[PDB]
Amino acid sequence: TPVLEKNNVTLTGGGENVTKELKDKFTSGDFTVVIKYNQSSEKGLQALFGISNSKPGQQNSYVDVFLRDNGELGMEARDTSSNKNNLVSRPASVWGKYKQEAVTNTVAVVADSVKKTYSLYANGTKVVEKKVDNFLNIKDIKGIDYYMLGGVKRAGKTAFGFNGTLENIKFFNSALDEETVKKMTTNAVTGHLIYTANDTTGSNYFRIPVLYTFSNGRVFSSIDARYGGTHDFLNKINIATSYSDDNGKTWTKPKLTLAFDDFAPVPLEWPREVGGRDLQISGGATYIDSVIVEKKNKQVLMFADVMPAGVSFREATRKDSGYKQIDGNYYLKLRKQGDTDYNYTIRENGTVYDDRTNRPTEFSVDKNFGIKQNGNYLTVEQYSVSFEKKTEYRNGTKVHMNIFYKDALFKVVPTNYIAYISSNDHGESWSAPTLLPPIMGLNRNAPYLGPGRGIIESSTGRILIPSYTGKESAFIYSDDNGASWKVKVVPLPSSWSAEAQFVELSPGVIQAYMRTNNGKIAYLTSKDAGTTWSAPEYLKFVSNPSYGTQLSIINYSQLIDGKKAVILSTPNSTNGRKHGQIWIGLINDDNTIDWRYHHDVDYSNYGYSYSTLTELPNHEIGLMFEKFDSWSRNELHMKNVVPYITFKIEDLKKN
Ligand SMILES: CC(=O)N[C@H]1[C@H]([C@H](O)[C@H](O)CO)OC(C(=O)O)=C[C@@H]1O
Repeated sequence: TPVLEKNNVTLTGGGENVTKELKDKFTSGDFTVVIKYNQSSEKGLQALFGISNSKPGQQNSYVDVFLRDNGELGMEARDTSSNKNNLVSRPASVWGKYKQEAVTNTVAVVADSVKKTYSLYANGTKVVEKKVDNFLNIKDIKGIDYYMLGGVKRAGKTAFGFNGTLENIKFFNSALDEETVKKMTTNAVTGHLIYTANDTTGSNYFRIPVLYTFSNGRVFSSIDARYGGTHDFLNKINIATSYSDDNGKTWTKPKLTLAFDDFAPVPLEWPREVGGRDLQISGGATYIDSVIVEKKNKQVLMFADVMPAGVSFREATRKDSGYKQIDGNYYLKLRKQGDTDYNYTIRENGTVYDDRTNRPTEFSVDKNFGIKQNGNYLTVEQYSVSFEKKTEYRNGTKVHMNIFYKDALFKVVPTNYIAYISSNDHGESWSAPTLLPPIMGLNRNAPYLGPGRGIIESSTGRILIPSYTGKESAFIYSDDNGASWKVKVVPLPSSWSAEAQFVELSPGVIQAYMRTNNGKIAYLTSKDAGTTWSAPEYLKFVSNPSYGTQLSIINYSQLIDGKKAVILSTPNSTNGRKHGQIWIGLINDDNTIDWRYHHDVDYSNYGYSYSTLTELPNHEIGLMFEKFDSWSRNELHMKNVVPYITFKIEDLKKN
């Protein structure tokens, strides 16, 4: 039970003195403080409460919990005369605003002198726990004599003044246990996660959300389940999915849809300290960066990049497709252990052929890229990961030997591929993966997918899938309803990571909106359903760092102000992946777009990285996004940071 509980304390920087109420309550010196609050203004560093020695000379003798204007939650515990200064925090811990209202958050700190740890909670997640050698509790700090809500009294003056309402605050004179505080901090914000740390996927981390609405009214999601922290590479990554049959109100428990089992789908506590955060899982095959489209016959397609163990965007050979052409057919090539050349091909029925004799061997490759010998699977030992400093070790479980694995008898060229799977039941079940043929040419690697959706161009029925090479756009398309694939390769002005998404403006007229390396969003126009493309133009109202970020843009089915509309989601800040905005663009008779409305998702300094939009069956808009800066090295390996939210068009008109 609490030693003090206060309510509805509204403050504009001035604080409230609770010294009488708390002096003498903290007999051990340990504490837990649970704060339900909303901010009226996010600017500046703000303390939810402060326990201090307030006398002259003692300004570095206090304990607080604080909020920053970027959503970071932290705590300090400091003592002047011993020059001890503890700081524990996690970025991207709270929400600011949502549809014009201050968001209620619930945060907590626990100081446990027996464990010498400080822990912080926010909205049902333990965002950080840190053992510190210079531990300080209230009793360790010399001359504590002032206890304040909404500030810290330093040398007779209020510092870090809070602006908002403390809805409820509880002080306890002991360290409460993990499960209790998680539960006390659960609130509405907790319910915005579709994918959560250590859910059914077994992953602690997620990136790259995709939302898509099927013609039956199902709203479908996919995501990268990233097991070895949030690194793009090297990593062990599966694609997970989850769906809603009620306009997004409730979602299925995630399922694994594309996954390799050379490593198991198990939760790892990836180190966030500078000394460990660069660590990667290096020996494991992966699927990464998903694209969803629904065909006109209602079959659903999902594409993803395929990385063999040890391969990524960084390491993949650019000068080999991994295919060989033999008698006009293209066959995936293989190198056998102990050979220097690639002497083998996978041909009809998955039969592995020795290219030197042009005869079938006793080996074959199954529909999931697993290897058999005389009809029986070959196996290898699965890896697990251990920390103490990281080890990847053989764990004694047998999985099928696979051509994408580190320990295979036959291996593919160490480059990146694309695979696609199809579903005839709106994503309850999926075919085995098909690898894309060497559409870029035999002597070039596959392109890299632009995460989000593809489209069906309405006048031709052409299926378009966005991708990029690092130097060109690669618009993968089919003119036979997905039976065969070709590509339009478009050289770009510079080395853009050209993650793109399409809209259709009018029949036969499409635009590709994409990331660049120059700070702007580019759009290229085709008036022949993607066969030829204009020179790039640039949006004038978004200004981002040079590296860029993925965007989402969709067609919307309903008129807005009497006009056909598109809806765009992007960060908009030169300071980082921040300041999420949703823009409404109304299409004019002449196919120019009037970018008439924008909505700021949260405050400007709050994190906003990869995103995905979909129109719900009821004509509201669903948004999932990375609510953190996914470029920053300081925001790596964070749990429960990819929420789902919804807007009415009337919400999006405001800002
Ligand atoms: C396949 C892959 O690596 N995709 C990643 C992509 C890529 O590395 C970059 O575009 C190279 O320039 O970058 C990012 C990113 O947050 O910036 C995330 C993607 O998942």
